[PDB]
Amino acid sequence: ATFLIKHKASGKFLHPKGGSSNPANDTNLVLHSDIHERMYFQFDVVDERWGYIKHAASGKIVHPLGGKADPPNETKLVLHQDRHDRALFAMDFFNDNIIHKAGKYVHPKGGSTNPPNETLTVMHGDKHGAMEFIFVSPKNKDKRVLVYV
Amino acid sequence: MATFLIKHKASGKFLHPKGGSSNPANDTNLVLHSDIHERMYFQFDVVDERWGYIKHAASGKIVHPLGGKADPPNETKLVLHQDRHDRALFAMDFFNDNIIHKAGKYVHPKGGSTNPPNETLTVMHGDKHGAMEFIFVSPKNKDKRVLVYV
Ligand SMILES: CC(=O)N[C@@H]1[C@@H](O)[C@@H](O)[C@@H](CO)O[C@@H]1O
Ligand SMILES: CC(=O)N[C@@H]1[C@@H](O)[C@@H](O)[C@@H](CO)O[C@@H]1O
Ligand SMILES: CC(=O)N[C@@H]1[C@@H](O)[C@@H](O)[C@@H](CO)O[C@@H]1O
Ligand SMILES: CC(=O)N[C@@H]1[C@@H](O)[C@@H](O)[C@@H](CO)O[C@@H]1O
Ligand SMILES: CC(=O)N[C@@H]1[C@@H](O)[C@@H](O)[C@@H](CO)O[C@@H]1O
Ligand SMILES: CC(=O)N[C@@H]1[C@@H](O)[C@@H](O)[C@@H](CO)O[C@@H]1O
Repeated sequence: ATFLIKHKASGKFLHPKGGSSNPANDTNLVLHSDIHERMYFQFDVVDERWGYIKHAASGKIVHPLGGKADPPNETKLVLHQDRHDRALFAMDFFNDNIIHKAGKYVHPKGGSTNPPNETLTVMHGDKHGAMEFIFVSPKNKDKRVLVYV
Repeated sequence: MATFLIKHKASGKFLHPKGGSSNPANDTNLVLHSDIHERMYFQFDVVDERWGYIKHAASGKIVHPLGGKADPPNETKLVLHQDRHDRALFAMDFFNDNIIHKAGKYVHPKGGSTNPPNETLTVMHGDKHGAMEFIFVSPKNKDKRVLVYV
């Protein structure tokens, strides 16, 4: 499956900063309003719920910056080519969030309900409406799609 | 496609057709029972994103509210039936650990016990609590969660 990662409260989407089809390692993941093929994602299942969030255009995957196992609050999210267990996430399409292996969630930095374009994404333990995400068709940004297949 | 056991989280019992047949009759009740064997394996056939059919692997019959109504009341029994239609849609919530019908009620053991005895019937009920939690596990390791959506 190929999908968009849509911030529920704002309707903005996860992008590599700059929108490249081949972002460098450690490129930040931001929120931005635009839809294009360089903000499509895939999900590579590794173990049941756990897997890699894959930037479709480049094949790089989402990491906490630095690849720490138990990233603290405010750790930036980036793309990197490496595959390892510290880049495992789950796509909770029931509670509408993205959870890292060590139990924190993807947030817009600052936790706004309407983050501006280019807002950084970070890890944070809190749960609230401004950390919800839904996973939608590139063809219809309101149509949820199953990311596990 | 993924084959799995439907395990009542609190008790460790599993969903079975009552009687354990490879070919249960239509409207056979779904019960909880401790045994593990190929006649209590399930599969999930995705229809629309989260929604799909919970399929008894041996027979090909799927889980329905008895009588097949769109918005079944509390205490509606769960059964197997061959028919495929939109009143037999469920989602396998492997994050909250529950089985939810399209109209919003959950699979429960009748009475809501943490340790239901073997042969306890399953029903639909809107309440949420620990005794309506289910996990979806490997036939080869009843403690290993498996992805049912594949
Ligand atoms: C014109 C152009 O490529 N625009 C993109 C935009 O669509 C978005 O992807 C953004 C993310 O930081 O990077 C660029 O500015
Ligand atoms: C050597 C080493 O630890 N490499 C990791 C790399 O694997 C990736 O996780 C990256 C994410 O920012 O952080 C580090 O550079
Ligand atoms: C009080 C408040 O809004 N807190 C939020 C917190 O919940 C989390 O979303 C964080 C992400 O950077 O941004 C804020 O600090
Ligand atoms: C020997 C045998 O298949 N026994 C089964 C048991 O395993 C269980 O499936 C039960 C469910 O009502 O039906 C039978 O008693
Ligand atoms: C004619 C009619 O409603 N048939 C339904 C059938 O499709 C199935 O849903 C069954 C489940 O117990 O309930 C009824 O018999
Ligand atoms: C126990 C209790 O107060 N309520 C439960 C309810 O939550 C549900 O589990 C139902 C299923 O038949 O069994 C009881 O009525």
